[PDB]
Parts: sequence; C-alpha cells; structure tokens
Amino acid sequence: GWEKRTDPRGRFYYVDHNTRTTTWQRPTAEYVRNYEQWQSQRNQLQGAMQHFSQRFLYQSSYDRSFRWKYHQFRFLCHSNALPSHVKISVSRQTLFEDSFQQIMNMKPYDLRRRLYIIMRGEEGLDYGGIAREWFFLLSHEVLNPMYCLFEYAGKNNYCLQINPASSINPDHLTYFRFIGRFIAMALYHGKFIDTGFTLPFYKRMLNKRPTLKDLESIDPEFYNSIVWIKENNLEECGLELYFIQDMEILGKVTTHELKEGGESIRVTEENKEEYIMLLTDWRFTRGVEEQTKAFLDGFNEVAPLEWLRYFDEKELELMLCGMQEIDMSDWQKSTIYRHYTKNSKQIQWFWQVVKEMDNEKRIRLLQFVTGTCRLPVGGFAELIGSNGPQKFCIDKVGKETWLPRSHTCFNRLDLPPYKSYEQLREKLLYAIEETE
Ligand code: NA
Repeated sequence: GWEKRTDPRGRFYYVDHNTRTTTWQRPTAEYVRNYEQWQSQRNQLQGAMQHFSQRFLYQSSYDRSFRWKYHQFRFLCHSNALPSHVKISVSRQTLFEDSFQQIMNMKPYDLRRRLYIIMRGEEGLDYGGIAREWFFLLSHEVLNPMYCLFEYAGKNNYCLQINPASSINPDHLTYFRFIGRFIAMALYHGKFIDTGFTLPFYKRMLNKRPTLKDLESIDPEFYNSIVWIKENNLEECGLELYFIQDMEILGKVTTHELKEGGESIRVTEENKEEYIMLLTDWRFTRGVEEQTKAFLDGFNEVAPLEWLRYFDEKELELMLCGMQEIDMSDWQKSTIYRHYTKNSKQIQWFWQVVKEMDNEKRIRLLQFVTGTCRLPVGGFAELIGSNGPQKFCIDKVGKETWLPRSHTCFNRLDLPPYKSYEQLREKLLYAIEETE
C-alpha cells in the first residue's frame, strides 16, 4: 500500500503497508528494498552479539603511540566525570524511541555521569553487559531507513553516508544531534558501536581534509573519473567540464558552483588540480552540512571534539569500534594473488612482516587495506567491499620506489616487486604507520 495520513501538527506522512512502517519518505521500491535488507541485519544481531562482545581495548596503566594517546584520553574523561549517575530506561523493541526521548531531555553534562541502563521488565542489574548490548543495538537502530537519517552509496551496506534528502524529516537535525550525543557517550564510557561510519566521516570530527584517495572508499566509480582526469593528463580530448556539480534534491535539480563563476570556467590542464581538489571537497560536504554540524554540536556537548585532536581517522574509529584478534591463519587462507603467487618472495616477505606485527599494527594494516578496523562475523572469508563480499587480495603493481597502495572498496593491496625483505618491510610499515 501507500496512504498519506496526517500528523497532529498537520505535517503529511506515509503509511507503508508493504513494510508495516510509517515514514516521512515516499515508500518506493527502493525504500522497501532498503528496509528489508536493514531488517535482516537487525535479526542477524543476537547471534552476532557474542562476536561484538569479543571487542576489546587495552587495560589502563615510547610515546606518540595509539596506546598512550588512548590512556591519556581515558584520563581526560575520568577527570571530567561528574558524581552520581544517569539511568536510561528502554525496552528491547522500543530501544530507539526511548533512548532518544531520555538523552534529548537531559542536559549534556548529566551524560558524563556514570552510565546505567535498564532493560524494562527483565531481571539483572546493569554492570557492563546491558550497556554493551545497548550501545551495539542502538548503533544499528539509528540506520533504519524509516527515520531518513542515512543511505548507502554502493552495494547493499557499502559506504555509509548522510542522506542529503534527510530534510524530509522535520526533526532531521534533532536526530543527528542525538546521534552525536550518543556516539560521544560511547567514547566517554568505553563502550563500542558498529554504526559503520567511514574513515572520511571520522576525519570531519577531527577537522581533517578528506582526499582524492578517500573517494575510492565512497564512490569508486566517481574516484576513477577523477583519476582519469588527473592521470590521462589529456590533449583536452573528448572532455569538456566546467567547475560545476548538479545535485538532485528530492526531485528538483540544482547546479552548484565549485567556485565563483564556475559554470563559466572550463576545466583545463594545470587548472585541473584546483578542480579535482574542489570536486573532492564538494563530494563530502554536499547535502549534509547542517546534519553534520548537528552531529558535531551533538557530539561536542558531551565529549569536546578538541579532546580528539591528536588522533588520526584510524585511531578514532578504533576508539569507537574496538580491537579484535587478527588470526593470521584466517587472513592467509582468505587471500588471493594477482600477478603474484603464494610462493612469490614479496608474498613470503609480506607475511613475514605481518608475522612480526603485534595485533594493533595488524589492525592498522586491516584498516589500510579495507577502510576499517571492523573484521566481520566469520572473519577473513566474509570480507565485504563496494561490490559485495570480496576477499583480501594482493597484486604486483609498481615500481620498487613506490609505496604500497590500497583499494579499500575491493580490499586489494597493490604490492610492488621490492628487491628486499627490508625494503618491503619499511615500505609496508611506512604506508601503514603514516606519520605519527
Ligand atoms: Na572494504
């Protein structure tokens, strides 16, 4: 069905009989699509809960290492902790409605008080167990297409991003402010979430500029076109672009100027580094400005964003999701060679450097190759990418002088044919460690 009932405040909404849901969004074949693929995952959760509970982080007690950065942050929390507690009541099936009403009617500082959550009806005082389940359950509850808060650029659940069209929910900004408060709470209280935010989403929270590499993790299709513009320098040839980007916003198209007079200004050589930069800048910022500001205002109230300034995108995602034990056997068993084999010296050397690495250095290698620290239920075989499930792959691509290159959307590592164990090691270590 369809329908079109009305609100106490006279706003029109829809009653999807095909789902059994009420939304502000016109319930398309795609909305019904999105909602069912969301549904499944909501029921694939109680079996998965044990997986997510295996997540860990360090025990509270050189320098400029994730671990010090973390224990320093833990301290900043404990120092700003307020006495007494805040008890939130929820029901297993009312988890989102409930948490929203109670945390939005609370002043931000009350939320730094020690948490406790109550599962209505059900016997058992809190302790860590119900907060763990709460944080995880609600981390997914927020992605219900019903609320209009999110969408996915690619295949099924690939590349979580904010729905530019979220403005169709008059409370889109209250909800994105709540998500901000909530994700902040998780970091203040040490608990973990599995929302699915990407490294470039974590960069904004950190006030770090996303790059041309970073679009490969959201729009691999779009990242190539831009790579085509940069690499195929061109003889101008079969190309005519202007400094513009249109955007379909709830049907009506609108042409945005990347710069002033942009519709007028043609893309050319030398000129195109400016444009590539701007386009890249447009892609993360377009349609999601107020949603993202409300997130962040929402986040800042609870745990000041300035407290994360010394983390890079990877350290922060890892602070929110937690660490898993990377089993080297599942990794190796679930790895494919391209222009290489198992016996290639660069492969035998690659596994030798991965054998050295402690778990965090390996997690760091996983984030690099796949765009996240989160290893899925079922491990290295159940590795997913922009084109559905894709296994970890290493390809012989390069010049020896090059640094290894990742393809997070396909989980592929372009590993050049280095001349030595020590060359390859340093290069891999370098690519992974970045500049910390
Ligand atoms: Na991936």
